Amino acid sequence: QGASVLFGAPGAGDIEVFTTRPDTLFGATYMVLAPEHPLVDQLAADVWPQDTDPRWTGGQDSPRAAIEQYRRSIAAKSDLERQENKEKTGVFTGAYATNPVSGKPVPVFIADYVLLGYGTGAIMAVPGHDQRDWDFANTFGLPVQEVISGGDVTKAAYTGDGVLVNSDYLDGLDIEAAKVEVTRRLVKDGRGESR
Repeated sequence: QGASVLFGAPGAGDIEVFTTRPDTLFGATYMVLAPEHPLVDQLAADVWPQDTDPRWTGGQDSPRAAIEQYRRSIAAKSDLERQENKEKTGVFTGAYATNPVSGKPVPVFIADYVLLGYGTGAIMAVPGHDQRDWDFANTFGLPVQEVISGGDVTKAAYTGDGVLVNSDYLDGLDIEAAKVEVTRRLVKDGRGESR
């Protein structure tokens, strides 16, 4: 029903996520990793790229500084404290992963509501069609992309039924067919499997 999805990160191997909505993969506009994720240190960019939003930096000079300050601000928090967090916190790593189907860049964030041990340690965020993502995106200014017609993503995530849009060669497909097509492409390209 769902899918495991591998996002390529330059020079650092793969970031694995699990999603129940592989059909929304063209709508993934960012990734969120657990702050303790083993790849975070390698992903940290030398400088903030020009597309960095000042709400993503913690006010720090560099990705490394933002990451180590964030890690310290959350080190004491319990694991339910983190996962049910009503406040959205996080920082940008500077890094971009490759969308395994569309090939587009996906900025990589860390945030304490993602935890090691309770899942893959990374999620793919589709704010257009996942309310939790919509709220996190809303506080930081992350992009919000509609890929399922039928709602209004400027106001809230659309979790209902509709056909695919803004999804290249998936355009017009039913959600159930798009789920399979994305899974089969991942399998064929060695970038995931059904789960």
